[PDB]
Amino acid sequence: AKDVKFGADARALMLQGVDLLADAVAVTMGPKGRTVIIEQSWGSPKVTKDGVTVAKSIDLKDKYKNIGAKLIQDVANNTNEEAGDGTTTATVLARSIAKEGFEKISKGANPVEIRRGVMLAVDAVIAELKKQSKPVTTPEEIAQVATISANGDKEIGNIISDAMKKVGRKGVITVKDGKTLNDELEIIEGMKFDRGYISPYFINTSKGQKCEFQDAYVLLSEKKISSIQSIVPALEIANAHRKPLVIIAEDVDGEALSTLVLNRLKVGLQVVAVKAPGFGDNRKNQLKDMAIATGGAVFGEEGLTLNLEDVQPHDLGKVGEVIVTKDDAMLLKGKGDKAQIEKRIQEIIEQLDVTTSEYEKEKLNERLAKLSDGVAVLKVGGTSDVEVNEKKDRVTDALNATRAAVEEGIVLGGGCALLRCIPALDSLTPANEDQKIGIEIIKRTLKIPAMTIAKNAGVEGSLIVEKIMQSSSEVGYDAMAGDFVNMVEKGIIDPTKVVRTALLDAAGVASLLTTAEVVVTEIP
Amino acid sequence: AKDVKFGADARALMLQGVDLLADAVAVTMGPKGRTVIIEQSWGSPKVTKDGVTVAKSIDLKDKYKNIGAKLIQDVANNTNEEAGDGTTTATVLARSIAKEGFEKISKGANPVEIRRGVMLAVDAVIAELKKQSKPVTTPEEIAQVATISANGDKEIGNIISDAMKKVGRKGVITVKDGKTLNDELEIIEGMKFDRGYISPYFINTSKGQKCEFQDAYVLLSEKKISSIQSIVPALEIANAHRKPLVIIAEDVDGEALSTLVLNRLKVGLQVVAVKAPGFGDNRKNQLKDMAIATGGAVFGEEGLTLNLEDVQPHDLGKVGEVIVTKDDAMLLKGKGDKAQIEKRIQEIIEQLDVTTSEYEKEKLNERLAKLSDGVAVLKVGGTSDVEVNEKKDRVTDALNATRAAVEEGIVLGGGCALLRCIPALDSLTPANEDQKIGIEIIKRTLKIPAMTIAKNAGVEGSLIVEKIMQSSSEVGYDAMAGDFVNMVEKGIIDPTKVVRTALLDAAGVASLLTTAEVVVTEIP
Amino acid sequence: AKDVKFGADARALMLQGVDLLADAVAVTMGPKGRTVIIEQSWGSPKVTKDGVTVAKSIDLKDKYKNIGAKLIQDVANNTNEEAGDGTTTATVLARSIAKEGFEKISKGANPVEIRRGVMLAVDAVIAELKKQSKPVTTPEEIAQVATISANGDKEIGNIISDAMKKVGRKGVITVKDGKTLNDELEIIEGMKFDRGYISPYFINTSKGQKCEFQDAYVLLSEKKISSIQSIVPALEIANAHRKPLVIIAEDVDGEALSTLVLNRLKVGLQVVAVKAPGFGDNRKNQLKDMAIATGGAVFGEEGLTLNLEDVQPHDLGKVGEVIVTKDDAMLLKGKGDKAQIEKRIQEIIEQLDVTTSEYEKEKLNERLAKLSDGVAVLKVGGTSDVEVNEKKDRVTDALNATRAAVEEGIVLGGGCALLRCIPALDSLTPANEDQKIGIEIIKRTLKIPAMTIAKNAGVEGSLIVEKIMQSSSEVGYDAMAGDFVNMVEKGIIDPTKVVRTALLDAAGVASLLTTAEVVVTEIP
Repeated sequence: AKDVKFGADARALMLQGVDLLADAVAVTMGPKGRTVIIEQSWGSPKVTKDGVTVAKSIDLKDKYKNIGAKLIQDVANNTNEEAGDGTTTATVLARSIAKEGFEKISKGANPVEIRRGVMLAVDAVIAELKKQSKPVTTPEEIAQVATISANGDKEIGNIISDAMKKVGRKGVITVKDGKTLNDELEIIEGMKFDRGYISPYFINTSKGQKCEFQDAYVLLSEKKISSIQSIVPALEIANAHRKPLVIIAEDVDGEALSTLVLNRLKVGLQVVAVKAPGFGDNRKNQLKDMAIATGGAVFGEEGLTLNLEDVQPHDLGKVGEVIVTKDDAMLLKGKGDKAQIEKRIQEIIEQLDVTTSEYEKEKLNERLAKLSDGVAVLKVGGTSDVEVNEKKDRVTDALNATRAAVEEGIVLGGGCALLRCIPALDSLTPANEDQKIGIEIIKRTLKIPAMTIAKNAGVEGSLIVEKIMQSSSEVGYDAMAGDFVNMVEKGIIDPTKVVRTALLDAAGVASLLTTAEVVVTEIP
Repeated sequence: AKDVKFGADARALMLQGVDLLADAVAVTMGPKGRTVIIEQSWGSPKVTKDGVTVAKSIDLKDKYKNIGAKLIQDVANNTNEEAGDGTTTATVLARSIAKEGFEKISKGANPVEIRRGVMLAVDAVIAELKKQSKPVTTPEEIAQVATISANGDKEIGNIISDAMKKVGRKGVITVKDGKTLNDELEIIEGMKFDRGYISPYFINTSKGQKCEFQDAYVLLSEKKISSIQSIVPALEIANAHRKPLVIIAEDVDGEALSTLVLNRLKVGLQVVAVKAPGFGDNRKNQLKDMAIATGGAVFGEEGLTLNLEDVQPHDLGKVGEVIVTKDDAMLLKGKGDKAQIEKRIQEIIEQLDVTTSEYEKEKLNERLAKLSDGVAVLKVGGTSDVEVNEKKDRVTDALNATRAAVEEGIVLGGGCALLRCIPALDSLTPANEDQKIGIEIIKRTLKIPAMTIAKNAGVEGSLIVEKIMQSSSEVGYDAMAGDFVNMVEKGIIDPTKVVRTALLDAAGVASLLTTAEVVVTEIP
Repeated sequence: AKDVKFGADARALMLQGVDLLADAVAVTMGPKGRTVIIEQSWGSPKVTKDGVTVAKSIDLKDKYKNIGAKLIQDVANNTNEEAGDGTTTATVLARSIAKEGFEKISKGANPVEIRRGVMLAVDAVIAELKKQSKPVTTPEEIAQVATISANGDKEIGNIISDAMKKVGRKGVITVKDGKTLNDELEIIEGMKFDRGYISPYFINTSKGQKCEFQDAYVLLSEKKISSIQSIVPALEIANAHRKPLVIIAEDVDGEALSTLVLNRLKVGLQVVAVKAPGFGDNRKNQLKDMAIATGGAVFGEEGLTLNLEDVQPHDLGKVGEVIVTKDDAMLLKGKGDKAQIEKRIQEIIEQLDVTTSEYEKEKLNERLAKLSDGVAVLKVGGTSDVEVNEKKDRVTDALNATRAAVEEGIVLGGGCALLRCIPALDSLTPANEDQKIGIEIIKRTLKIPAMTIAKNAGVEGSLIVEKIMQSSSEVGYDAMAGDFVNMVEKGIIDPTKVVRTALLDAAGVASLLTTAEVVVTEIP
């Protein structure tokens, strides 16, 4: 069956669901957040203080309150960019916008004009943030930001800055467990292509739901899986030789997905299937470049007429470690970078020298970097594995924060980045009264992050937000210290990218919640 | 589904659960505790008077009262250090702290400042205990403490003191069943590595959930299990030869865990898998030392390129008895201590003579002790097995208490160790009023252990705790005698380690119960 | 789940359960007891007048009333010593003590002091009984007691006395079915070792849950079962030859228990596994003596290096009949008492002649008796099997009563043995008022046995117990006759051992019921 609710009733039930979820995730705001205890099916309760886990583990009995809580949890789950606290701010802002918009709609207003006003002013506050963003360009600035994001550690900051300097800013830096007493940095010959899992069941490591094979071959074909019969002979090589296979192809269809998943689930396979690197003639060029660097040969459609049905291990590319995420992939070491990598780099340089268009030239530059630059492996050391594992987690978080900072900038932390945009953007001209109402809604919501951090660190946040407003453009409120200390000098900063993405996602989900007119639920 | 409670409601339900569990375990306090009858599924009821079993066997229907009772039972279960009455004191202190903190929070106070005050004063009382600890250094003192901890027996005390003197203080002493009319002490060539079970289903002995094999080989490899195919050929040697195998490797992954557990559960295997001794280059050095002492050869990654896939019984190390706990492991006898142990001890001595760093030097000293010192086997005799078994249990308890005393010290027993710290630590300066409230909470809780022992031995404990406060620093209250007898002279002492650990664990769990703001429960 | 009750509530529910069970068993007191009809699943109701069956067949719906009724039934079941009416008296005394102690605790008193007073005076009444016990030493006295215990029969008394005289007092006397018109006594060469079943499923005879094999070999090994593979080849001999095997070893582990039980349950095995005779070097010496007498050879660990894995029927000891109880075992006839029994008896005599210690000397004497003395088989005859079976039961009961009398003594019957101890033990000095209360409780309970027999034989027992108190030390109350006849002269006597054991067990179980403070029950 299907129960259909209309307008105000559906909007109220969804708002109640998001209210519950947003409160449960609001308790995790600020550097002084309070823990939340979530039960586990087997074992002791899990004590967490991060909004992502809360949002993922908050279920609702009602199907409308649940349609709202998953509508807020969907945004929390789409944050697979390892963003730092970009799911708590988004959820709190979304709940505030949705609640106030619904309240004002109930008092009489056009749900579409409200959304127009909200989006105008969200765009005006994303321009203000881009204006206020302080760039992070020099190695000294990069080191300072890395130290700030590494919980104050100086070794972590120095080792992140050195890795970035040596392998290029926004370069391919990967943290790995090390067997030494102290951290060390090394550079090896590999490349990361932007294509991850095809199904979530390929994971081979609990940590980060990642999939790793220390030494294995890769199957490069430019034709997507069309029949299961294609896969069967290839896996026979993986069984015959000790080194398993890694499948990188144009695409994978449902039949291949089911076959691989079912075979892995019981027999215990160690082979993965991932989509090819990019699209267009450039997708084929990069696939051939990967085969050339790895010593392989494309087994898809070609004039040479080489097929993957007939297994030929004379040309099976061995890469060593191969780490593939739900969104990324990496071939760390290259076999054949002795004969096939010099010729191909020279060929790419020659094609660049005959550049005809910017787009093709840019893709050629990308290929050249992919092939020549390699990747920097960051080894973290310690006295014991548990200490090493904790340090690895910390350095990975610091690296992600530093990369986010390097891509855009660093704005005042503690929720003041948004709070500083209120007074500067009173110049907007809403078209109708309802657009002005939406602008007012957004103006009021920008305070909520700072209000929540202070309600989680201090006793009252209204006075704190008033003081921050009346203070100088560089003064905020250090929740840890409890004093209005210079925000940027004291090293309380958040990447511009995180705040921008959180603000945009909250606006989008709140627009969905405020515009939705009909909800179709399955009766239980 | 998931029902989410917030703040006071969740805190009250968890407090009720811990109240129930803490009462049931409070009835077991003092040397005059009262028995508690717990039903059994099959057979007669079990009559026990120890807090550990009570805590393990106390289940709650409510899921919030249960989230609190398992939160208190989790601390009781993490006591796998054979601690004596370090689970009853911890539970009672935790319940007192949680109840009073919740009551004062309800009257209005900041849950975080209360925790800060509690932790400041718990740290001040752990410093006071370390100050008041009387060392246990000389063999005469060790013998006196052993006699006190052996229920007053002098033979047990003498045999424990002799074993400690002969095999080094905090040395490797293991009690075993003996086939003689009286106790005897012998020293043999073995070593205990600090790595126990990988899953709880490897147990082979009901007593202490331990796993023993009188004579078996050990499989030493420096590469953790990567495929099940590795295990299969190794077990074939165990089947072919009468002596089974013992697997000590870098680590064991889920696939190997499942394979071994399922094969053992039905076929009746007698092989164990345990993690390697330590981490770093030292982990490999100690693994090679174990192989050299046992006559084996490391089958993990090496330049020699020796693998465990090809079974080679010419180099299978036979150890004799092998006893592995959930947290420990022991290779009691060594085959090849005739040719491979002299060379290796000389090599370790030479490397020590060329010591470059303290950490490496300390690890070299540890290896030297492991190899040369051996272990002392303590045999307990008696007229019949049941008498021998009871004496073995008693001597094991006395040995554990003596080792705890030798590691730190011996403070007044009967709950007066903590009670003596109240008057001496009124000098703390809490930062806010709430921190003073927390200090007062801790000041009041320190009495509760002595109050409970007297409520379990006498009629009222308030007057007893007042008298102990007003009496001299050496006078307490002997619950057995019912007179304020000199505590230390009358042999009522508790290890400093036990009181310290109980006090720290109670503070931690009470902090969890007082800070927890949200509880996520699965609806039934 | 687990529902936990505390103090008075749990004590009241358990007291109600024991009240029900103790009434149902109280109706079976005295020689004039009244029958109780208990339903059977299939067939006609069973009409019984013995407390043991009542107690075993009394189940309670409540889980607390049941925790008390099984707490009283546990003592009734632990009476596997074939004690005569030592389960009815124990139950009635336990109920009286528990009820009065609980009532006085409710009025305000320390449950521990009450127990101390109860135990002091129970010890004072066990000393008084040992003082009043009249010895049974001469053959005439033994015959008189046997006639009294055989329901007055003189043939039974004479045949029991003759067997005891010929095979030594407390000697190995076993009653067996005979194929003659009248009873006959014979002496054969066998020995009974004090080790019975390892699991209750080895029973092969409904009567007395005993297990018998008329002619079978015995497997003697000094190493307990370590693997199932050990058992398999041994049973193959039992299958090949018509005579089955009997397994006597150091011990049997769970795997062997399960294997043997499951194989027996379906295939219909006729082999038993029993623990070895005693412990220590004496356990091995007696096992070797058994092998030498039976013609066997120990197959456990030895310098000869003889194992039981290789079946060798040249040295399989044949014993003839082999009767093993849950607590006892017997090898009635010996093959090889022609060559291996003279040498071994001479060896034991020589070792005795070189006696060095009393304990070793006593064990040598025990071995000498075991080997030389043999056992006396008591054959009971009759016209038909049913008559023979009834006479066998009667003579077995008389023999057990006579042995109990010979071990300690014979005190006045009809419940006056305890009743005579009240006036003589008013001299105790309880330490506190509560200890005096406990002494009063015990003083009042000692009447309850005589009070119950008279309430089961006469109309009122208060006047009867008053008259017995005011009468002479030899006068009691014959319930059958209904006259205050000389108790000892009229042949109304009970063994001192039975009264002592009943009094001790009742005190212990009542102490458990009065001290228990917490009860943990599984919710249904």
